[PDB]
Amino acid sequence: GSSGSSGLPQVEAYSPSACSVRGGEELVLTGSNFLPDSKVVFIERGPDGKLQWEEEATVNRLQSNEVTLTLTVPEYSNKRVSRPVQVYFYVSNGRRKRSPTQSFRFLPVICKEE
Repeated sequence: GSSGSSGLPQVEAYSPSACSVRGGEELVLTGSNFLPDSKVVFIERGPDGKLQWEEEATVNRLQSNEVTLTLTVPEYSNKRVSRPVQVYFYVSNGRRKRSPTQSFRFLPVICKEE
């Protein structure tokens, strides 16, 4: 065994690229080195300088796998927004090992609805 990897969670791709502030959708995270205990939490930056957001999202283990992470996009603090918000998320694996933050954004539905 050589110095290759450190059992760290990787994120190849993620879809849908974006979603509505409402969420309540099925988000699939493509990658590898995933664990059945890993968690997916979202974060939000404030006009103060520090970010603080605790929102848990349902995780479907049945769909998720060693190289798959399926969860239910959580609800954004502010839903009645006329403008989209840029947010990020990561995966918690272990104590030191973690995943990189992905560039996400919530689009308003008040105007653009299906």
